Amino acid sequence: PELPEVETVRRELEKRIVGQKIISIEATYPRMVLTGFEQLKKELTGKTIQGISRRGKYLIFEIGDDFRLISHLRMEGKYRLATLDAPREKHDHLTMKFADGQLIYADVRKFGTWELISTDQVLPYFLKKKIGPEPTYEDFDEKLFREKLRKSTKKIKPYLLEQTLVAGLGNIYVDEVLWLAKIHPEKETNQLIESSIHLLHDSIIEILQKAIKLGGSSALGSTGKMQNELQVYGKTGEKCSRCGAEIQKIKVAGRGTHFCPVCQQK
DNA sequence: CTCTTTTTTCTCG
DNA sequence: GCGAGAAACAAAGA
Ligand SMILES: [Zn+2]
Repeated sequence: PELPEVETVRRELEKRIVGQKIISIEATYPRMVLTGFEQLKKELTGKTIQGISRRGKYLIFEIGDDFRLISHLRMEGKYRLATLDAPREKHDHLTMKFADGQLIYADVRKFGTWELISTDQVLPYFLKKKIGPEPTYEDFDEKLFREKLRKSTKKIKPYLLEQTLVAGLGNIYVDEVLWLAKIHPEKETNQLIESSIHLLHDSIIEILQKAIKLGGSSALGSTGKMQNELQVYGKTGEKCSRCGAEIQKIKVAGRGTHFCPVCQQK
């Protein structure tokens, strides 16, 4: 789950669970609640879900007057809305039970996290994480982006993955964006010229907007269509749609990295 | 059997 | 401060 998938889950949850009173909460893996599971159970039992927001790849449940449950799905987390009599599945860890169904969180690798904080702690929480701007025309200012790139000698793919230039890209969309903007993932950012930075900035907004519209790439979220539009990620050895070269895969700062060697000149 | 592969945040030098 | 590497964890493939 990168930002488009997290947004897809957000929208689905907004439609289905807003207004629901939480009747009980149970955990088979309480250690993934970083603020303390029994504390969360005591605070949130009986409260009503008022909204669901998102910041970068983080989901934010708005519960009761002043609670915010910040949920990160990391690599494999999945939510589903199930009947109250639904059978347990192996990697289910937490559930919020409502009167007419339950929201279950599963995560094979156990990396995902829940943290309960108050409303007035949300903005500080994200400042402390140093998360950069949302990828929208309004919030993602190209001028600061350009200045940050000009001053760094980091490589472009790992710098984009830091979430500090702009929030929301992970391995799939970083590789897709760099192919679309014709930039090689190992390019040192201080080597990018103004026109390439402008194409990169717009391509980040466009590609994530597109992915959100198509319901993300593939429980909640499972209906996505963006996977059918990927041009490079997981396409090793297939032909680039623009130039016909084979897509290559290399390792860049520990991550699998897919690119077209003609279109993305080193 | 071993090794590699698949978001965030740490240690190490 | 930096980058390289790895850990947190589970499972599948070679
Ligand atoms: Zn190409």
